[PDB]
Amino acid sequence: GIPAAFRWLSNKYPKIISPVVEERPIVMPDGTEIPVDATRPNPNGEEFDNLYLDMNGIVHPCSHPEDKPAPKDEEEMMIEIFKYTDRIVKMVRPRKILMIAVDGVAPRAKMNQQRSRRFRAAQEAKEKEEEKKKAFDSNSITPGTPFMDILAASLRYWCAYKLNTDPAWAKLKVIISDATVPGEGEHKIMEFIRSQRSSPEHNPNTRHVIYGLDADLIMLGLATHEPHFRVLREDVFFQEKPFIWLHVSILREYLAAELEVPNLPFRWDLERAIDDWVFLCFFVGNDFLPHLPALEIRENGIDTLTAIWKDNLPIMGGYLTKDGHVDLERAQYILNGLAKQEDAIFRRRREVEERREAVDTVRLWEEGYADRYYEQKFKVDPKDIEFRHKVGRAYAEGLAWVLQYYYQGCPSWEWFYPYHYAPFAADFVDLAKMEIKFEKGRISRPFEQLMSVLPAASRHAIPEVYHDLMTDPNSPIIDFYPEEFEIDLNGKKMAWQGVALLPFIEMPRLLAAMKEREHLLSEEDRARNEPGFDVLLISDAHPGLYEDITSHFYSKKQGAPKFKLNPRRSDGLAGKVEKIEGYVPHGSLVYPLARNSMPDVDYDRSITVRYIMPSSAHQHKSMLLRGVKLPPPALSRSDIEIIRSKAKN
Ligand SMILES: [Mg+2]
Ligand SMILES: [Mg+2]
Repeated sequence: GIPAAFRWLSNKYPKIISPVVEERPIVMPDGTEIPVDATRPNPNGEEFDNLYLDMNGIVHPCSHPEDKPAPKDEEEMMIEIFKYTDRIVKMVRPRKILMIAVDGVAPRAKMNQQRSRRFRAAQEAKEKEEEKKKAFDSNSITPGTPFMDILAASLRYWCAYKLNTDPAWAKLKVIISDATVPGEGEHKIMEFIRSQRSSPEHNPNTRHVIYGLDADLIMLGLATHEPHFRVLREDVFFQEKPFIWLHVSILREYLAAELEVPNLPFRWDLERAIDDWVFLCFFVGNDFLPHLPALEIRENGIDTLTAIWKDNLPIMGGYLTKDGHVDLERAQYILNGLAKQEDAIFRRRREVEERREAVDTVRLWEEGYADRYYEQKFKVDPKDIEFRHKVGRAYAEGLAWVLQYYYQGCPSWEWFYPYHYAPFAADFVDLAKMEIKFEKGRISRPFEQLMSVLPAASRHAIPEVYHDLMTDPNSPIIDFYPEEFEIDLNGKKMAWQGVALLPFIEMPRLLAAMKEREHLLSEEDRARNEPGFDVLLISDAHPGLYEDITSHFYSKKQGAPKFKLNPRRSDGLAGKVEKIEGYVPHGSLVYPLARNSMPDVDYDRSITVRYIMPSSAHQHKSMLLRGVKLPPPALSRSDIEIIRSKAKN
């Protein structure tokens, strides 16, 4: 999540946005809506092969809508989720692949972010009920909760149902990675794209679409280096219910003109430049690192960085980034160049705030702000300078972590930046002497992840055997679950902005307390605490791939219960599939919810198998694959010269 990053990019680079042409259903005089024929050519001018759904962006608006009355129970929420997701698929009309990615158990660095936004939701709910002196807890949208089990069963039904009914899903391969499969929803998509890209049969001109509002999807869309890539998102700025595209192909054109440097001692490569730009944007903040005090998106902090990056690029000897790895020796140039401007940036910020008028105790525009900053925000010794360097090394370690996470997959499931504030650029010293080594670490179980991201007010979603650890004042880990906590606005104006001063979980303590109680879990709960897997769903009308899996798995002359996919028989899908035990195909598709508001299908035309992404030793390369054909340029010489003339300022 990068707040204000979208409002910034769309203002600076306007041509990356275009409206989504959505065909609407015809409504009968009797009221019956006639569904949209999604087999007809896509009215957006192009045909999209793959559509990836960051699914939690659909679950949140349909469960706690801010604009309409909230649904009456979970079943009506699933119905809205069906209607919303169907509307999206009727818009994109994917022709080959459709991935449903629900947030699974995430790395420790993301869990601390999830812990923050979930602790705040509990306090907002308490403060909005004390002002009124059981609703749906938004924190149920968390991996491993009872709510996610309802959602998993509902998406399995709805996909099989659409494979049966909608004639535009015949050749469509549906991949469902539910909340029992570890991995952040954005990065389960990102890892699937990397796996297909490394396939020898892969189409270099695949048209990708990813859905979600998380600004991380823009960065990841750039990190794939698949040119034919769009981001589908709701027109959040609709004040004066539609959707908009964000053309990563066009954003690449804007970054081409924004970053091009004449006369370099080394070869200029737009692909390697985009990587450095993505790396540079980590400094303005995201889910894993705080923004540096000098860098704010609303202050053109990205422009400050790209300026310093262009000034140092000839003398660096090369780029900052190569395929997800950082040359910290070169990154030293960037931070040295920002430290020289920190003093002046804070002053320019105060001069703006003084003209906006015509309490702050740090006073970044006054001499000695660094001693006040660590004294009041980090709440440490201002005289301890080595501590400041440590925070710098911690932040630099985090930059290397996020870059590998985005480009090659999570390098450490246990690492996390252990401070609530960022250091100054002046505090990054001797970065060339760092030797960063990441251990993959231990992935959390669903219940452990729950205890790591939920507050005590949401313990309903947690097995009762653990509740005493969150509420008993004599609990050995009660210091992890405060009922009240301070939120530092840090100069910002709104309450959703700012830092939540929550203690960081010492994970060995939490795991030790949960192990002492695990033998009391029910047999159904022990099974819920185990990792699931991805599944592929196709219809019996999918050419080749359906005939293949019925032969290997469900014929009379069955062979191995797992075989690799040939991308010529499947519609370009690479990887292995495994037979699901206890599953007989073509039975009766039964609607899982109680009120039977969706039909049972007596003969299920769909078939479900376990899907296994390909895993190659060849890393994800930041390059244009052989055989790619770039889209015709969207920017004009007028466009380019405007971006260049402004970039010189
Ligand atoms: Mg994210
Ligand atoms: Mg997410």
